[PDB]
Formats: sequence, structure tokens, C-alpha cells
Amino acid sequence: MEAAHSKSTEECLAYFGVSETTGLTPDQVKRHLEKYGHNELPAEEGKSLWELVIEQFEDLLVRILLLAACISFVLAWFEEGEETITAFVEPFVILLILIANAIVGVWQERNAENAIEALKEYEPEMGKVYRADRKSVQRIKARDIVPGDIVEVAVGDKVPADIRILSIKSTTLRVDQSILTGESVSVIKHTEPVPDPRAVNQDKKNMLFSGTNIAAGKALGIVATTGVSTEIGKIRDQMAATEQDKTPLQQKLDEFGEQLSKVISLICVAVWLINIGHFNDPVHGGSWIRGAIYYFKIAVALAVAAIPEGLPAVITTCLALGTRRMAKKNAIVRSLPSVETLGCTSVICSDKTGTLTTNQMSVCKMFIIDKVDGDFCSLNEFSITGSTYAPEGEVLKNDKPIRSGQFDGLVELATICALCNDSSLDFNETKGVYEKVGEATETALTTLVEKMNVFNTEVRNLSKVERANACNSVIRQLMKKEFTLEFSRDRKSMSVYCSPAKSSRAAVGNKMFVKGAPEGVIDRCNYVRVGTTRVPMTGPVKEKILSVIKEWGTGRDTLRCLALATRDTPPKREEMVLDDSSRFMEYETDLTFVGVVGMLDPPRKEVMGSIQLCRDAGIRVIMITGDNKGTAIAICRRIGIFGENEEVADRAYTGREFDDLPLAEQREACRRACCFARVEPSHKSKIVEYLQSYDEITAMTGDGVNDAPALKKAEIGIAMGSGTAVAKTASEMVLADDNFSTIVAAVEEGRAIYNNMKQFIRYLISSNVGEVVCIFLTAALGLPEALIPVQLLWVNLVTDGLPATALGFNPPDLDIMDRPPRSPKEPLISGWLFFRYMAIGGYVGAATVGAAAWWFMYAEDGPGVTYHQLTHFMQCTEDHPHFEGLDCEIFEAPEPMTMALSVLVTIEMCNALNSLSENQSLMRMPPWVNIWLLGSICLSMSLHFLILYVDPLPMIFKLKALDLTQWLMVLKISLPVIGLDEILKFIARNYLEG
Ligand SMILES: C/C=C(/C)C(=O)O[C@@H]1C[C@H]2C(=C1C)[C@@H]1OC(=O)[C@@](C)(O)[C@@]1(O)[C@@H](OC(=O)CCCCCCCCCCC)C[C@]2(C)OC(C)=O
Ligand SMILES: [K+]
Ligand SMILES: [Mg+2]
Repeated sequence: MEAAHSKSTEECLAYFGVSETTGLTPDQVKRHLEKYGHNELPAEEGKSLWELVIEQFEDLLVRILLLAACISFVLAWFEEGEETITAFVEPFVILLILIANAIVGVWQERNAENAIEALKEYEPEMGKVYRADRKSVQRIKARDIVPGDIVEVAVGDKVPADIRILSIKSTTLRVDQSILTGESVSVIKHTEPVPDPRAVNQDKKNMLFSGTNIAAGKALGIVATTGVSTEIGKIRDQMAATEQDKTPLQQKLDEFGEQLSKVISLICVAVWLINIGHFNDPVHGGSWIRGAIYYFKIAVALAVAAIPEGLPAVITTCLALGTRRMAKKNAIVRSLPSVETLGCTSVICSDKTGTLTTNQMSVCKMFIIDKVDGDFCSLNEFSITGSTYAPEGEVLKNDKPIRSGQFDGLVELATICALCNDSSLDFNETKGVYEKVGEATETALTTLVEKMNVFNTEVRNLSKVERANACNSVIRQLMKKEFTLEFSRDRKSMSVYCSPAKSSRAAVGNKMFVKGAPEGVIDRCNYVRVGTTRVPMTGPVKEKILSVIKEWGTGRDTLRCLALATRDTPPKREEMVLDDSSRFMEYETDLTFVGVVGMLDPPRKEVMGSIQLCRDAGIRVIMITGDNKGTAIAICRRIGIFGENEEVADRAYTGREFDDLPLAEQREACRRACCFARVEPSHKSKIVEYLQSYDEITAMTGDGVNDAPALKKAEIGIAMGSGTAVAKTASEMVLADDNFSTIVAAVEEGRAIYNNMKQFIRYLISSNVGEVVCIFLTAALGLPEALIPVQLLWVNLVTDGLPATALGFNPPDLDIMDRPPRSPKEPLISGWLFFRYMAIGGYVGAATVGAAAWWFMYAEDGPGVTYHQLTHFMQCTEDHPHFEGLDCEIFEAPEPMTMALSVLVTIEMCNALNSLSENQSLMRMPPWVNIWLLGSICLSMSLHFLILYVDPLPMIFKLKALDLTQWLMVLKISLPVIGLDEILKFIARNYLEG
């Protein structure tokens, strides 16, 4: 039963048909349980090693390798008895690759954490009900509570379900709904129904939300909803229904796999055609078994050559580094793949209070009425100093200090500020600072009181531990606070019924002290206190009052104002029902205005600039605040969301206005809006959807469990470090200092990261392109494998990885934050850059094949078969008399392979230098720009020699050191690459719209 809040205590007992005195019966219990199910959120997502591990082998690339590893394994164990036992080091390495990346995927995910799982931390294990099967209370398991049965809760207890309160046993019930609603201060509950059927949780004063805590009291109530139908359950459902897309890069990876898959097979078709003559050859002899082995060994090589096996390692090590780098700047990024999406954010929705402002209130101006006479009128504005809650400052009229006592209007303004106030101050030795006790806007008022001690009471003769609440406790012993009418958004105010202490003063006694939003409070005033006297509130004086409030809340001050009043002759105590906030506005009427106080929540230093950066970066910044409209705008101008004189009519909306619109304009408002005031949880999710309907990468801030649905729906959920853990676990990033600027600093790094990341990716991908061209030639000619999978792997993993990771530390462009947000759909390689790698690839594929074919033909160390189709090498033993008057093992020589392998290795180091910049020539951007790059190249080259000399290595890599004259052959073949590209870059920079 929803809406329980708008129903009466009786109607709820009626609906379920249960007795507040007996509690459901067992027949009612088991029946309700088969209709409402158990009181608990659904289980977890069932994924097992079998299932988990599978995916790790779902990726097309991985699939392709797994296959190749097999063909390899088969051949590897299907040749000579011991011609080279190392026949197995090929399939084994591939497997280790796949195996290792899987062990990564698994360990990776296992250390993840579900935001929905985090919700269960708010489910109590036990609960307390009164059922017919016993007169005394039973402490059962929460999971077994049902809609309708009578529940009992008290201090310390965590609410087990959404409960409609029946009767409060204590004198007051206080609940900590921080997580849901938000208000961190314990809020007061009642029993009377809330009219509005569509009331927001914050106003369901007669409800207990499952998951919240009883800060103070004991109550009895009936369970309205259970499990998934509770406020928090409704939230779990939204998060479960949320589906996150794949990072643009992750999409590009799948798309790239789908292609690489096609090209490969197309090459096979082509290759098969190139050697179609085999179908016009002898009907006997040859070797269908040897030619086959050949085409299969080409398959496996082709595959190893087409996939960037070192990329996974390079990409993660790059992100891991950035991550740590951002943490140093207070941006904790959980989910490495997010660093990217982060960088492309186009819109940022930020909560104001804790992140755009400091949330450290302080009163700057006061004002009481000085004189009313006819239509003449004169106020007594003031100004106050001190931005800290610290009791140190001065009050001033026209910048000139003053002793507040000389004014009676201030004597009262202060008393009201000290009595109608649930908060306070406290000094600590730990940090020697004065800390806010209750709430921020109230803890500021107690502070104001100290700074204007109306009575001049001595205090410099007091420490700081007592200086805290000194001038306040005086006013506290001057009146006796009978009771307080707590704040409610309907009347936008709160009051307190005090009664004079002793007879010493006993001045008319029983006074009512109210403080609230001006509009409301001033309307309920029929009088105005001028110092010590009273006069009837009149139109003139009213205008003069509202005006100053508008200038303080709209003007460049952007101050939040609080009207302060007193009800001189309040109703008789007996005639008041202190337990139905519905009658409180009635009690707070026929008031006399005593003064207003305007306080300020200061923007943070770094925020002003940060807002500017977003402008230059093409990132839209949307403020989400509580402050009423008009004032919200003021705040936006003050921080730069709006220009002091910039129009804002259509760029600012209130939760109401927005709801009042049709899906049509609701969506339109979102593309141009920049300020949302008096919002609501429902809105944050709606606002994201719209922003998304414009393919905008939006980041959203939040911190309570009520923000999690939206935090998880945005492209980047940003949680506050001081926020709940649920908020955190549902966001991709956490602000250690809750500072907005931290966000911008993070988006920047993101853009940086992607830029280098984008280079080394192009680099590795390009090398694969060439490696493949090589393999395509070696086989389209019918010549000996110039390159082996084992070597290719070593290169794609080790020799090329080092330079690739180095490219991760490439200097960041200085204009990063001056260009708009990168389009997610922008391809890593297309247009001219494509053609370049197309060509470069074509080059290394030739250099490598030719390099090895050179040591065969034109070599001084090996028998050069000159220009005689050395390809038919397949037929030597059988035809040792037709063009073969020499050995036949020369075709499996190590020299020709180390020849082609070394041209690759060096062409790669050259390419790793052509990758320091997409278009800038090496003369303009020299290799030394990135020390790491050069240094890594030495480790690569030497590591190359490591496998040419050290025993095990060469033997198993099919490599044998080459002399100082062959090496020069390498340099002559490879080095030119730097030139080929320099030319292509020149074409891009000059003869090309770039
Ligand atoms: C690979 C070997 C051979 C023999 C081959 O044939 O590669 C072809 C050629 C083509 C592509 C292939 C499939 C790609 O297919 C695509 O769909 C595109 C449009 O990606 C693609 O066209 C380009 O690659 C790219 O843009 C960058 C793709 C980057 C993919 C990985 C992104 C990062 C993944 C991160 C995961 C966390 C250009 C590319 C290669 O040609 C040239 C000259 O670069
Ligand atoms: K998200
Ligand atoms: Mg919140």
C-alpha cells in the first residue's frame, strides 16, 4: 500500500484490516507474504568462473588467437621427431598470452563492486513486530516483515520497511534520513496525514523510510510497503534498469575486430587465388601434405601479425599511471576505461552547496527598522565581518564599527537568532578551529550573536573553549524555551514559544520567536518593532523591506535572507496542539517584524577560473541548487555561468516550471538551460536523459542514495568524497575534496591521456598493418617465411611495447582546453592518415621480405640463388638437379630471418619517432622532446641483441647474430622510413586542408 502517507492512521488499519493492538494474525501473515513476497531486495547477478572466464574468450581477436594457437599446437606437434623440439614454444606462448589476459579479466572484475550490492548495507537483519501469536513484541528477521503488520522502532534502530507511523510513544521522534531525503540533521515525525498524494519524501512527515535511522525516540507503526516497493527499493529498480554503453574506445575495438576478421579471410581468398596455378600442375607427386602445412603456418603467422598483442598491457599501464596521477589531484577514478569518457564530457551538472560553494555560512548584513512615520520610513542596515564560524568580527553602520547594545532593535534580532535556533558552536584543540555543531545556516546565526553581544558582557577574560557559546548562553538564561515549532516547507519557517525566567523581568512573558523565508514571514506580520516600540505594518514600510531583501538576494551580494519576527501576544499555551505541523502556520501569525539577516555561502576560489576553462573547452556547466530561482541566477552570474547582464529567461528553470512543461519543451529546456533551482531526484535522471537525447557526454554529481539512480545513468557519475558509499560505488569518479574544480582538472587529464593513448595505439596498429603486408607477400610469392610468430609476438609485446608506453608520456598540447569536446564517433584512423599507414605498412612489408630475400639472393654470406625463383624452394630434394646444385637447408637459415626481423625492429623504432606527433615534422618536434621514448628505444634495441646472443633465445627464436656489414644493410632499408613519412607529413601540413 503506497500513498499510506496521505491516508489517516485509521484508513491504513482499515485497508489492511489489522488491529493496532493485536497485530496481524498468522493467517494474515502467511497470506500477505504470498502476495507481497519477502521484505528484501533481489539477490545478485549470477556469474561464475565458467561464465566469467568464457567472456574472456568471447572477443573476436581472442577467438582468432585461440584458433591460431591450436593450428600452431597441431603443426608444432606434427613434424620431425626432434628436428627442433622447440616446435612447442610457439603454441605455448600464444596460450600463455590468452591465459594471462584471462587471469587479468577475472582478477580485474572480482575486485569490482556492485552499487546495488552496496544497497544491502541498509537492510537491517532483525525487526520488531506485534502479531497475534503473542501479546509481547517479537524480534523477527526483517526479511519476514510484511505489509500491514504492526511494527515498533526506537533509538538506534535501523528502519526495516516503509512504515506509516501510528502513535509516537516517546515525546518526540527524530529520524536520520540523510541517505534518502538528504537533510543530515535528524528530522521530526508526526502522526497526522499528509494531504498531497504526490508528496516528495522530504514532506512525508508521517513516514519512516526503510534504511533510515531513529535518531531519537520510540514509535509504533504499520508497514506500508515492503522489499522492492519501498523508497529505497524503487531506487534499486531504477539502477537495475540502467544500462551503460561501451566507452567509445571499447566500441571502436569491437568494430576493429569485426573488420580485422573480414580482411584476414579476404587475404586468404586472395592468397589462394594468387597460387591458383597449383590446380594446373601434375595430377601426382609434389606433396599435398607439405604445401598444406605451409598454408597453415602462414595462417597462424598472419593472425599473430594482425593483432596488437601488446596493446592491452600498454593501455592499462598508461591508465593505471594516469589514475594515480589524478588521485594526487583529488580525483579518484574507479574504472580505468572511464578516463576516456571523462575526457569527452560536454556537459557538467554540479550540485552547488558543497562543491561550487564552501558551505560555510556567515552573516554579512542585518537590518532593523529605525523609524516609521506617515509614508516616511528609515531602516538601519548593518554589515558584519568574519567569514569563519569563529566568534571574531565587528558590526558596522557605513563601515564604521558599532556597539550593538545602543540599539534595542538589535538586542531582539540577536535574541531571536539565539533562541529560535537548534544549532550551536564548539571549539576543538585537535585543530584549534571553531566547528559548526548543528546546521550551517543556523550555526552561522549563533556565530552572529557572539559578534554583536547585545549586552556588552565581558569575554576577552575567557578562553576559546568557552568563547564559543558565551553571548549565546546569556540570552538562553534570559528566556525559558518552552517548546519549538520545527521548520516545514509549507510555511517556510520555524518558531519557538519561550517564557521569561523568574520575575526579575517577567515582561509580559510568553513570547513567540519566528525565523523563516521573508515572503512568508513578512506576510504574517501586522506590526513592526521600531527599537522598543511597535507600530502597525503598512504598505510603505512593507515595500521598503521587500526591496532591500531583493537587492541582497539578487544583487551582486547573492545573500540568502532570513526574516526574523516575534509574536508579542501568542495564543494561550493550552490552546495549541504542538503535534500537527499543519496548525503551526496558524500559531505563527499576527507577528511583528523585528529585522532580517542576509548570509552568504562563498563560492570557492578555484571555481571562478574553472568555470572559464569549460567555456574555452566547449563544456556546458549546469548548476543544480536549492536556493530559490532569482537568487540561483545571481549565484550563476557571480561564478560565471551567466554574464552579469546576460539574458537568462530561458536558461534557468525551477523544479516546478520544468514539470509544468510538456515532454516537448522539457527536452528543449535542457539543451539551453544552465541553472536548475528547487530541483528533485526525479529531475536529475530526467535531465540526463534529455542531455543524452542530444548525444552529449554528461557528468552528474550526487552523494546520497537518492542520487545513485542518476549518478549511474550519467556518462560519468561524480560522487562526493564526503558522500555515502552507495553514491560512490555507483559513480566512475570520486571528488576527494568535493571541489568542482577537481572535476575540471580531471576532464583535462582525460583529454591529455587520450591524446598520447591515441598515438601509441596508431603506432602499434600501424606496425601490425606492415607485419601483415610482409606475411601477405612471403606467401603471395611462395617464398620462405621471413618472419616467425614467435618473433612477431616478442616484438608486438616487448620491443614495441616499451616505445608505445613511452608515447604515453608525450608532452600535452598547450591548446588542450581551447578546443571543443572530442566527438566519440571520431575514428582513430581514416582519411589521409589511413593512406599513410596504408603506404608505410606497404613499406615495411617490402623492406622485411626483401631484406630476407636479399640474404638469399645477393648475399655474400649465403648462397645467392640470384634472380632464380627462389620460391620454388619447396622442391629441392626431389629436384636437386634442376637449378639446385647445393644444400637444401639454406631455406631454413637463421640469417635471412634475423635480417627481416632486424629491419622490422629498426623500422619500428623509427616509426616510434614518427609518432611523437601526427603532423609535426621531426625537425619541429625532435625526439628528445620525450626522453622516455629515446631511453626506451635503447632498452628495446639492446633487448633485441639479448635475443641474438644469449644462448637459449636465438636458438629458439631461429636467430643468429649478424655481422657489422649486414647490420648496415638493415639501416639502409629501415632508416628511409623516417623520410617516407616526413614527406607524407609535409603533404598533410602543406598541400592539404590541414
Ligand atoms: C590490422 C591489420 C590489418 C592487416 C588490417 O587490415 O587492418 C585493417 C585496415 C584498417 C582497419 C582494419 C581492421 C580498421 O577497421 C576499422 O573498423 C577501422 C576504422 O578501425 C580501421 O579501418 C582503421 O583502424 C583504426 O581506425 C584504428 C582501430 C583501433 C582499434 C583499437 C582501439 C582501442 C581499443 C581499446 C580497448 C580498451 C584503419 C586500418 C587499421 O587501416 C590502417 C591503415 O590503419
Ligand atoms: K555512470
Ligand atoms: Mg543529496
